[PDB]
Amino acid sequence: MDYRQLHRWDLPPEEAIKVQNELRKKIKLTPYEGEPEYVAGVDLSFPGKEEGLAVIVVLEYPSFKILEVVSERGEITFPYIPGLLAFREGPLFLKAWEKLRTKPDVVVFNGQGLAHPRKLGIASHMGLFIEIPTIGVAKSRLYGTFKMPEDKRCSWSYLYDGEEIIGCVIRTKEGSAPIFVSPGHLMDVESSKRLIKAFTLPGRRIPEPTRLAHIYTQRLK
Ligand SMILES: [Ca+2]
Ligand SMILES: [Ca+2]
Ligand code: NA
Repeated sequence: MDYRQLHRWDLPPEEAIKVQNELRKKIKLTPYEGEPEYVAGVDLSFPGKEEGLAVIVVLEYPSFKILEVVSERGEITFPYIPGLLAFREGPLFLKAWEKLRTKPDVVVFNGQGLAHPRKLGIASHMGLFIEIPTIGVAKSRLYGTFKMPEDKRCSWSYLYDGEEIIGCVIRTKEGSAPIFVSPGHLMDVESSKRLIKAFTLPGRRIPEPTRLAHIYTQRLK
């Protein structure tokens, strides 16, 4: 699948932060109206240390039938730093993306989008490259404040940066920790909440696109 390569990846952390502060200006928080037909999820594993495997799975909606899996292996060259995840995982994701034949309507990443100290988590950053609506779904908080949702399925609360809403926290599974959902690019807070709820089956904590992408990262190892 095609994409735009907006900048080089081999930057020191200080310069990578500056890149984020320019790219954040380019995010578009627009509603996602209607229902998608094809939904992608992305996950990464590390079979060897600093050797990565990126997997993209494309699902049909609402059936969740698997339409495509792509993967790519490569060396990891940038350390994990909270807030700079894209510089670690972005390049290998894009190598998998170039192989993709099915064009998704929405892409879900393991990580934040808007809920990020510079408003450009990996989901937002990659959204700018691929120019398709994206959503970030994370298991823990990077940035923002929130009231803990009720321990009842579908309970949610907003994530705030002061008075600004940057995402939400959703109890997708009663008795389990919630998930952190934030819009990436061409997505807004209300739409990302609605879509992730639609993608998450009752009894499961994790939405089907990234749940299945994780399954394949483990199998392909
Ligand atoms: Ca951790
Ligand atoms: Ca995983
Ligand atoms: Na991942």
